[PDB]
Amino acid sequence: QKSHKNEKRFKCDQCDYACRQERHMIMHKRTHTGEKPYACSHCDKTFRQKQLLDMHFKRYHDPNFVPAAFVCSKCGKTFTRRNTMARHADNC
DNA sequence: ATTCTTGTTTTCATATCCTAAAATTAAAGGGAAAATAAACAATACATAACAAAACATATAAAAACCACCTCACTAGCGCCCCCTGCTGGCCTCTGTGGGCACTGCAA
Ligand SMILES: [Zn+2]
Ligand SMILES: [Zn+2]
Ligand SMILES: [Zn+2]
Repeated sequence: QKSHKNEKRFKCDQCDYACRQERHMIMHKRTHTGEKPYACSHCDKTFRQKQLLDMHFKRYHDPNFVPAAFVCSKCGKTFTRRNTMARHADNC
């Protein structure tokens, strides 16, 4: 098992992607064989993956969405994604 | 005158006594061979005395037998680690389970 320890332990039958964890195999499988049994309580949307889209539910319906400012350096403009702040800060 | 009894001496007679010669017979004397007895001497048997041998008692002299002591062996039970292996938690290092943020792709 030291061969399999901290490696791509679980192969996928349909495609050659591999993940270390089983949970990843169940989520990966649902994309190939569409089950999407997770459903926002306020809209029609049916989600494949777990509570990240339950976070969809939360935010799409909660007026307390509160987008984290995440202010940069001197210019100070706000962006919703970390990679954007790092790239624009490198030359700001 | 004649006849008849009775008493007393005489004398034969017949048994007895005495006497002496024979014969004889038993005593008695002597010669001699047995012969019992007796005096003395020798042998054998029995009794008594002396000396020695045999028997019985005491004593002690090795000596044998029995009982006690003692110096070991034989059992005995702890005693004390000691070593070795399993066992039952214990804990921490990998490793089993999972939530979730993150990204690359292609709309
Ligand atoms: Zn697959
Ligand atoms: Zn919703
Ligand atoms: Zn800036």
